[PDB]
Amino acid sequence: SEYQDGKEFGIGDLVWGKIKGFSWWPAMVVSWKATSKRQAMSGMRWVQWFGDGKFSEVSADKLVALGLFSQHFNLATFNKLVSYRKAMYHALEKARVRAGKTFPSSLEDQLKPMLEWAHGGFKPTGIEGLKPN
Ligand SMILES: C[C@H](O)CN(C[C@H](C)O)C[C@H](C)O
Repeated sequence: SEYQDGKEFGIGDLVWGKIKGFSWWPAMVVSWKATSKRQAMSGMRWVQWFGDGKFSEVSADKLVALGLFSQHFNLATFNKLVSYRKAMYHALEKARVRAGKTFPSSLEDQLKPMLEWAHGGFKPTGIEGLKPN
């Protein structure tokens, strides 16, 4: 059906997506029917960006699994842009729920254990616990 071109990533997958002149940003792969636009060209994936809920058509080669977290987390962007910090909250919150993970109980101070768990490699489940369903 949709996204049957050999290439990686399917609907529901949490991803890092790279847009021109922007840091890697966290996203979720969605089906084209959620975007009110059009089917993705073969080799592309529709994604919805965490933090602003906007849709983009991105090459499957400009996406990586959000579980590869420390490799694409941009510490400088996290320090400069409040939107990037917001996007990290919603993205990692979704990772938490899927993982079966919970954290003891502000924004910075809520991010802290989420960031550490993500940077540390999503323990104990590892990246397998970020899958959809
Ligand atoms: C979170 C905000 O949408 C930031 N990016 C800039 C965009 C051009 O508005 C987009 C994408 C998430 O990389």
